[PDB]
Amino acid sequence: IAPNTLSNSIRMLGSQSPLIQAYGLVILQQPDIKVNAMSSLTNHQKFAKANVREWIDEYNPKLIDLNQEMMRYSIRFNSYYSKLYELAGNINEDEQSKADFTNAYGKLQLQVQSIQENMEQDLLELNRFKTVLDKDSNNLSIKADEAIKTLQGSGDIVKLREDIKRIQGEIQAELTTILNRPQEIIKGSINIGKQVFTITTKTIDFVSIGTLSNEIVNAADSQTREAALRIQQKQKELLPLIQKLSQTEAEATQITFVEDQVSSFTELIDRQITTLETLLTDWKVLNNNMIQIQKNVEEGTYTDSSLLQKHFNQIKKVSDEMNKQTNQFEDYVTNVEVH
Repeated sequence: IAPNTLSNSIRMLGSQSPLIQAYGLVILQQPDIKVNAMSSLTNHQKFAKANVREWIDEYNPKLIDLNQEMMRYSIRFNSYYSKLYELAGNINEDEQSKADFTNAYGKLQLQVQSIQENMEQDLLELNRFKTVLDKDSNNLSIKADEAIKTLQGSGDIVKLREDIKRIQGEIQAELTTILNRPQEIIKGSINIGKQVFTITTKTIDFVSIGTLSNEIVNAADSQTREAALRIQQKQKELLPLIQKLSQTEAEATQITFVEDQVSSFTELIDRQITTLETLLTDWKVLNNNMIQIQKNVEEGTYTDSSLLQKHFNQIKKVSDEMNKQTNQFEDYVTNVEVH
């Protein structure tokens, strides 16, 4: 049993969370729109908003609950460690101690079992949502492409559209890189902004991730700061591209935003669900390993109790790291705020 059994999935589920909350609020806040060139657009947008709220109301808090469960397990385990380490060393010294260790260790394995089963249920329910969302986004992307091709007159609008999407993707990735870096103290803020463009008339709304907090923009960590500066620049690059597209065909802009916003959020949801699957795959390895220790104690394999103490310590190292990462998770979803 490696101290690294559970990799970095617990932490990453936390650090992924503020970006998902931001890209979600962008969808909620982009205004309800009708476009004659794509009459399905209104309904696709309806679905997108309802999906985001489903994630807020129903799904995201499963992840929060899981995390609390793994934290409380690690607290419990750590609280019993010294006495159970001592029992482990005495399993052959007296048949009653062997009883007492197998009883308590067994309860802790049951608790680990119980978290595994909650995880498994969570993931079944989360993949039902992922199925709907992934389909919704792809339907919308397909009808967007089709409406745009009807707008495009006599290569202009496609090129602009692509460049706007390219830059939005580069922003998304830089933001991810920021949230992936080691923060000693986990703190900051992502604000969502609204911009308006004027054509002839009429006005065009553009909601997006706007300003990042002082903690990020002036981070001591040069990779974080530099990534924050690049975001600032790319945000400004969007602005002539959007005016050009909008003045050429305004509905192409309004379609472009909705489809790009939903696709971002969808990508981030997918990645977070994948991260949970990896956590489950690894948690199963831990639990199995724990069950084998159990079986070998009962079958009498530990004729040398110090080898059981060595294995019990290995599990302590995993407990400690679980406590570390669940606390990080909690910090990310508490202290990196989104408005």
